Amino acid sequence: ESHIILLIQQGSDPKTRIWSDHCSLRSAIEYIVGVYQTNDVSRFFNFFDEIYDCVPLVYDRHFRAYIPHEKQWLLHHAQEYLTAARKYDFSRHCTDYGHSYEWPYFRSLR
Amino acid sequence: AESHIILLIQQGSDPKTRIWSDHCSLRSAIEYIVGVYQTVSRFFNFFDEIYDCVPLVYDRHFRAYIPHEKQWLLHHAQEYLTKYDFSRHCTDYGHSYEWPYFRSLR
Repeated sequence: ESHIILLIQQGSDPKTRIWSDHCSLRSAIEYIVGVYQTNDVSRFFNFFDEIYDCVPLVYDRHFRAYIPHEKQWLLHHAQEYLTAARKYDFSRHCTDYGHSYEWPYFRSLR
Repeated sequence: AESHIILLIQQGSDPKTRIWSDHCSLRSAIEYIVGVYQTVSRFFNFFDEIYDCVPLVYDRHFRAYIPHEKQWLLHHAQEYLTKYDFSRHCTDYGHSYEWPYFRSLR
């Protein structure tokens, strides 16, 4: 029952907003990396830092609520993900579910 | 203040139509979702055509967002009343730096 939502805003204009939901932290990291690869590591963190706003929300099983984190929180996890391995399109793999009907919170209400 | 509401919106079946709005009060979220409709029995059909809408309501103590079903925003929009540009007034802030949670840890 892991669920992570990324509130992404590409530029200073809120018109560029898009959100992604994933079933695990690895899926969230693989998503944002796959977004950068729609066109190096250090150049990737250049791309990540250029994102105007990106606040992750992680779901808590017991409290049944989403914990907000800073943009730096996803930086640290993405950093250690890339160590163990050895126009941008933000809709690429931007969801592991078809509808919020499938999210862990809404399934528990049945 | 410490009141924040996030609307996770997906217009069509394709997740490319995803957009999220954040507001400082429940009234602002309702006024926003009404403002996008006008860009009144047809308002029900507009809101029902939205493929997915998850309101996230912030709790000041627990410092977490409470997920709600789409009907929770519909019912509050109904009380307020007694193609579409979902970017119109879609934020009461300029950055999440101004949100109540991120102001709380200062």
